[PDB]
Amino acid sequence: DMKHTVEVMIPEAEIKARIAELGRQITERYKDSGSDMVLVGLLRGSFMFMADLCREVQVSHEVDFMTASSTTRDVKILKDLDEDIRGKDVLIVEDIIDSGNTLSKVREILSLREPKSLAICTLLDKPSRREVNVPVEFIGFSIPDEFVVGYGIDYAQRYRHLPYIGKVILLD
Amino acid sequence: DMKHTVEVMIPEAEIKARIAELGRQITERYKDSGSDMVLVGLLRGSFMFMADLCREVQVSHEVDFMTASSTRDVKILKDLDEDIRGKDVLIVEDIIDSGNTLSKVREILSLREPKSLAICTLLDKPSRREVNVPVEFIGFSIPDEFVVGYGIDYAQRYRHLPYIGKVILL
Amino acid sequence: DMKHTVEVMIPEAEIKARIAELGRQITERYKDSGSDMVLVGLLRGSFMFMADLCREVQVSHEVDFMTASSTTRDVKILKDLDEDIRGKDVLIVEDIIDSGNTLSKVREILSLREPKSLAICTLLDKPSRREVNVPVEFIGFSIPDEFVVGYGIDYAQRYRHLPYIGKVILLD
Amino acid sequence: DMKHTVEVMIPEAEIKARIAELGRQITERYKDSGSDMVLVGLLRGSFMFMADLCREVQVSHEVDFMTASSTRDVKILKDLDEDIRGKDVLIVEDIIDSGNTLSKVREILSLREPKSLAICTLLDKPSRREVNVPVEFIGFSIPDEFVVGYGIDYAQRYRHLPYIGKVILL
Ligand SMILES: O=c1[nH]cnc2c1ncn2CCN(CCO/C=C/P(=O)(O)O)CCP(=O)(O)O
Ligand SMILES: O=c1[nH]cnc2c1ncn2CCN(CCO/C=C/P(=O)(O)O)CCP(=O)(O)O
Ligand SMILES: O=c1[nH]cnc2c1ncn2CCN(CCO/C=C/P(=O)(O)O)CCP(=O)(O)O
Ligand SMILES: O=c1[nH]cnc2c1ncn2CCN(CCO/C=C/P(=O)(O)O)CCP(=O)(O)O
Ligand SMILES: [Mg+2]
Ligand SMILES: [Mg+2]
Ligand SMILES: [Mg+2]
Ligand SMILES: [Mg+2]
Repeated sequence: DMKHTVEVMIPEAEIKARIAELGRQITERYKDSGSDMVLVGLLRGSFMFMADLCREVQVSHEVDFMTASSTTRDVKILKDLDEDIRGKDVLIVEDIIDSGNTLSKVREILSLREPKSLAICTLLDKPSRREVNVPVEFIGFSIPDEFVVGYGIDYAQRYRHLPYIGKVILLD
Repeated sequence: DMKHTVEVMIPEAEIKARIAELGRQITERYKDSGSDMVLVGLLRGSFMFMADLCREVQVSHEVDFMTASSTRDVKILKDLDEDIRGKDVLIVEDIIDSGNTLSKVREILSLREPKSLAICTLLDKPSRREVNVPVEFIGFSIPDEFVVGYGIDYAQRYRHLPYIGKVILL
Repeated sequence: DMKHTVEVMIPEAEIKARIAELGRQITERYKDSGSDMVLVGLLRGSFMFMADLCREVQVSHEVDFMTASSTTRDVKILKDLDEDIRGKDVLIVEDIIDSGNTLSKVREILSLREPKSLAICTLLDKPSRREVNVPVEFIGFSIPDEFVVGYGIDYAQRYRHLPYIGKVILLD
Repeated sequence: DMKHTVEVMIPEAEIKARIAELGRQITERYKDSGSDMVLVGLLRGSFMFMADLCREVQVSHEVDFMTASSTRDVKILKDLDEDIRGKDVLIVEDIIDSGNTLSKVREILSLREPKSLAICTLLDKPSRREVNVPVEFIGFSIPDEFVVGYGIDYAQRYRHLPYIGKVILL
């Protein structure tokens, strides 16, 4: 609840072009696999990324969602997957990777269900804040240490509906 | 699951154009409210529709989701993350049909006393209606066809199609 | 996290005797009903009350649980019922009624599913704190305006395992 | 559901006496820990066992529950309310059997890095074992009988029985 403004960091056209490329890369890697494929989105902030990405993934797959959230608290599952992922190619879809804490644990949890393969695709990556070494196979943008909003990403539950990635700039 | 094929019914160009008009309507309806706004999507089928629609709504709003049980009781597998009391709420569904689940969800959310409560569905099947629930914003009125795509699935398939396709049985 | 002590308000034997009586009353009211019966416990604090009460209810019924919780926030469902309650005699089982806010909303939610009948059984009632008129058909004890612990009821996640109802007394 | 009847296998007197001994064992094991303790019950079948057991544990602990999906994937319908990192955790189940669900639940909880992780089951069926999961505290070892009562159900019936009964088919 602080006075601020929003400046564009990644224009709408830039995102669409990038996701189009991500789609080609993901398609190329999973096109020859004989197993089923699942895209797992991490609610709440990844609904928009998922919607645009899966339309660019030219491979027959399923779409599922799970909801997790963390002083230093445990990563708990508020909403689990609807479908089973055992023996399937699973691609986790996240909006942004900050410290890597949450996504590290989520990958550990899903790995217990023994999928055929397990990979991560995040739209934004903020490497300056990384605290845990987590392998990310697909990254849309590596971004500076700014607090970003838009495209499903929020600031105090605000600005999710923005078609672009903006950065919050404080005043005073 | 049966031997089948899928052909285009509503191209993504026509879906995009229709959602643009929906966004203008919603914006017109809620611009001068003053109260906080929130779009509530019913997972899973409404995630893609939500992503495109909320980008066409030129009004400051929040985005939330809930997952309902899908006769049997409508139970909540995942509730909303935020409150809706005193807010303008627009329920976002992929397809209204029998009216059952959407009628129960509206009743549940009404108990939390929001300022207003409306429903926006991408597809509507007027014929299959069993409960007369009011829908304010409808994308397409379709006959009783087996449709997939744009979040709508058939045995967990075709959710990721950018278009609304019709399933042809063989 | 304040220095305190715990004094007995309702001894273990007093509770057991009271629940035994509650069991007789509940049995008498639902023994002649031709429909199925469900006892719905509100997690987390009502697990112990439920366990002792249902053993005193001499009527063939089911046991289910749901988890709800509320400035002035909405009552949300964190865990819903496993089974359907439509056309069934439903008895809500709660540990304690303070303001009545939560239980008022929960009763409204369950009523939407159109059960044959809907009633509330709480172990403790604190009438001095009531803010909403909610009908409670069965009450174990009406208690003074004390902060109670034990028998599933906690203070900072502590003292749930106490076989008696105690009251927290602050020091200094 | 079939035509049947239920007779007593383990009277509530013997259940109570056994849980008293379990409480002494658990108390002995965890008295000098110093770290926070928490009993985790697997709903629904373990609520009655939890209520009687935790009252017999003379060590300051917390009480939590989780609900797991019950081959198919073990999914979490309801997670724990509190954290278990650095704490002594005792999973409380009504009956260990094939070992499947309890093995997965233990793996999931282990990721949260608790100080210790043990399992306490009221009933054990050694014969039906498919996954060798270590159980530290066992109430009764029983043969492969169809048992109900004390939280254990048969088509959502007999959960409220104070005793362990055997189902006799007709
Ligand atoms: O710049 C930011 N803007 C908004 N949120 C930010 C930002 N950086 C981290 N976060 C929080 C992201 N968190 C959680 C954000 O995802 C959930 C979004 P919401 O459900 O709307 O609160 C994950 C970071 P990590 O994987 O390192 O644990
Ligand atoms: O033609 C169809 N194709 C695919 N699905 C169809 C069709 N008609 C109804 N449905 C499903 C209708 N359902 C869809 C519910 O949407 C939930 C999305 P999901 O979580 O993937 O099952 C609701 C019927 P009502 O709201 O009237 O109670
Ligand atoms: O004396 C008390 N000791 C502990 N808790 C107390 C007490 N009074 C109210 N509460 C809180 C009870 N609340 C919630 C307690 O139930 C849930 C227990 P937990 O899940 O362990 O936090 C309900 C009161 P109302 O129906 O008026 O909304
Ligand atoms: O003889 C039996 N009577 C009734 N139930 C029985 C019996 N054997 C196993 N079960 C069920 C075993 N289940 C019980 C799981 O408990 C969950 C309680 P609920 O939520 O009521 O289904 C687990 C088997 P495992 O842990 O080895 O994977
Ligand atoms: Mg995220
Ligand atoms: Mg739908
Ligand atoms: Mg309560
Ligand atoms: Mg069990």
